[PDB]
Amino acid sequence: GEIAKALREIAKALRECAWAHREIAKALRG
Amino acid sequence: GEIAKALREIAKALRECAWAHREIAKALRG
Amino acid sequence: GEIAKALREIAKALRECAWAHREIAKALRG
Amino acid sequence: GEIAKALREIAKALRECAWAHREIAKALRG
Amino acid sequence: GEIAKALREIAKALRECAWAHREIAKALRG
Amino acid sequence: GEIAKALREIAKALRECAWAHREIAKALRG
Amino acid sequence: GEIAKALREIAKALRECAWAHREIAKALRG
Repeated sequence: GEIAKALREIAKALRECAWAHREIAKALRG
Repeated sequence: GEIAKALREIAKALRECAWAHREIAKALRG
Repeated sequence: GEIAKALREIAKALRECAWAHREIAKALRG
Repeated sequence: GEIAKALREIAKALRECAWAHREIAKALRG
Repeated sequence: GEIAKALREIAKALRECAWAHREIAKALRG
Repeated sequence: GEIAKALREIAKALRECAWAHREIAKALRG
Repeated sequence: GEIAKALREIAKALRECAWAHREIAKALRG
């Protein structure tokens, strides 16, 4: 369904956010 | 549908958020 | 519909968040 | 409806988050 | 309804996030 | 219901995020 | 259901976000 697909799109964007936050943690280390 | 379209706009905004967090990581590295 | 409108409000608020995160990146570089 | 009202509460909370992120940007500038 | 109640929990959690982001701004100023 | 339970898991995850942001505010203080 | 499954993906992505924010707090402390 279109609604399920859009919700999966939201999840994908949030996994993208998480990746970026992990990069921030690494940047602060260095 | 209007609900699906709005959910897709939520995902798009979160992709913007992810892009900015990646820029934050870059600013911290540099 | 009221549900669709509310979901669009959520998306707009997240677009505000993204703008603010971009400002944080700009502040860190500057 | 209760669902629409709850979704608007989510948007309002996210607008609060954006406000705080804007404050973080200003704090970093100074 | 259970769905509305859960959405309200989501909004409340985001209000917690906003409070914490405000504390982050305050810590940066101080 | 499965949908309500999933929404409550989203809320719980966001409360975890808030806890982490509170730790960030503390870390900046120290 | 597909909608419930997608909402659970959203929750899991937020749990990834929370882990990363904790790592950010740890990096700032150290």
